[PDB]
Amino acid sequence: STAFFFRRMSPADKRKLLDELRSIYRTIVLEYFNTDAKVNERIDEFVSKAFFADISVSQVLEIHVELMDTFSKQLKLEGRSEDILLDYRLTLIDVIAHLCEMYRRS
Amino acid sequence: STAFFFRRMSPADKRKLLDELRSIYRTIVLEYFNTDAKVNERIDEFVSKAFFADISVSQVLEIHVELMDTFSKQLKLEGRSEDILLDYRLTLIDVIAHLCEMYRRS
Repeated sequence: STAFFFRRMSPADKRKLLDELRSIYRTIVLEYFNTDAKVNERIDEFVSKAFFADISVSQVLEIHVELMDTFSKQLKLEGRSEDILLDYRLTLIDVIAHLCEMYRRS
Repeated sequence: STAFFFRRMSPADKRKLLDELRSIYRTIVLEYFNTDAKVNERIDEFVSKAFFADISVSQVLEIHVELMDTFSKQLKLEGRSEDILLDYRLTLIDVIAHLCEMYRRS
């Protein structure tokens, strides 16, 4: 069980890892729904690092919500224009599903 | 690893188990967003049975999509009225997240 080993080796201060995971999740969102982009590689990278870091599913959702807020602020979305982001609920399911399958298949 | 044991013991024909999982997921959807209902108990029941049955995350998504289709047919939803169902994407995240945490914490 590499999960066991990664849990054993995971640092008390996960802030740097969380920063890296945020950065990867940003690229996933930017690349999702888009053809010709390999969001598949980026999702694998996120899942691999999340598994390595032994973060909780709550922390994954937290990263997603942080990024949705960030994009809203960056694009100056007001009121109902925030709805352009709603389809990224599919991105979140995709990421959590792939993390679940990582834990299930090893 | 009970996951190991459940995989070992899981039947080749999972049709009866899938039927039971569909029935539970139906009650989850009906109870979700609703206060005074303990959808928490029903979600735990689904996750427990999914773990026991060793079904894939694809099969969980398949059950969700089957049920959304069923509710649409039962309520005679046409066109844009199907959008009343979109908030159940949150239900699906909730269920897959809880399944992921089941694999992660044991």
